[PDB]
Amino acid sequence: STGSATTTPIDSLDDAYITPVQIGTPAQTLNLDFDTGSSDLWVFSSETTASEVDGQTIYTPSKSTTAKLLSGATWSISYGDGSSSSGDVYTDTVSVGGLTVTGQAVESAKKVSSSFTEDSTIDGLLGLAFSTLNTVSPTQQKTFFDNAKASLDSPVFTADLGYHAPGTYNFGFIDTTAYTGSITYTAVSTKQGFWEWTSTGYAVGSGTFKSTSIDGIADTGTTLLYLPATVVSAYWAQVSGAKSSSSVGGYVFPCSATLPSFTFGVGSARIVIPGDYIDFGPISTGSSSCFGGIQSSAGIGINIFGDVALKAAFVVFNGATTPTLGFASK
Repeated sequence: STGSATTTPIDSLDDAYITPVQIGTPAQTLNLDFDTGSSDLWVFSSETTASEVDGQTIYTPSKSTTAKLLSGATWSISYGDGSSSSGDVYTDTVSVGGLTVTGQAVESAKKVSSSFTEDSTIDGLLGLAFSTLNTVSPTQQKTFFDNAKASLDSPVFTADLGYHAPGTYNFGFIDTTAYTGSITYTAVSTKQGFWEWTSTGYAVGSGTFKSTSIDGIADTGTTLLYLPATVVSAYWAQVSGAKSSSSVGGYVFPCSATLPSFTFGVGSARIVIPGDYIDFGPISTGSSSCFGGIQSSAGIGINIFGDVALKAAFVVFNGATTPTLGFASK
């Protein structure tokens, strides 16, 4: 089997991408944030505290003839940005782009943190990291991909995120018309539960490529590119007037600037992020200070190849017995 679904930016900045997901019988379609940095499929629901729902579409398990409460199971998650959610668990039928999994754990939120309530466009998350990170207790549950992978034509999914435009998540096949050149594959460590890999270095604009190992994670659920402070300083030094602002929370730059590109290495291959992809717009409405799309990871503990980087590539998440990642230009 295969599946193919369009993923759409939630706003004009590509802050996140939403993909429609069918849950239950009859289907209830919710728009979920596919997140290769986490491993829970959780949704706003009829059980979510009413004051914490503000415009999201909810899953109502009592209206699904295939829903079954997973007795005794609870979940609770905290994300790298400080947000969180928790609740109970059903199993139900879940379909993405024509690919159907029966008995998928659907984690129904009883509580969500304010950042989720305040984003009416995201009805939940669909985790695509390794199932070892799934938070369901006392019996950990499998991700949608893990449940589907034996049925897929090939045990892969691909992320083809758009810049200011829709893109595609495919399951079970590699669309050879969706990228240019060849896909360069690179090793993955699953020791932390992430799609963790080592970039071979970087360049700023038309500058020389610096060969240096940068360990980080491919994370569709993180908006920006978080890299070591040395690399980030080298980038922003090429933008007149850019500076790190402690009060704003990162590098800002004059909105009048033209940003240079940023290149990252995948083996001997090179992925070029155009400068425009690094512009996240005014820090507040009407400001002439703009927020940068490349930021320091120093306060995180891990480098994160988020959407800024991934949207410049066609990305293969190869879930073979020994997983690997593939990157192509497009």
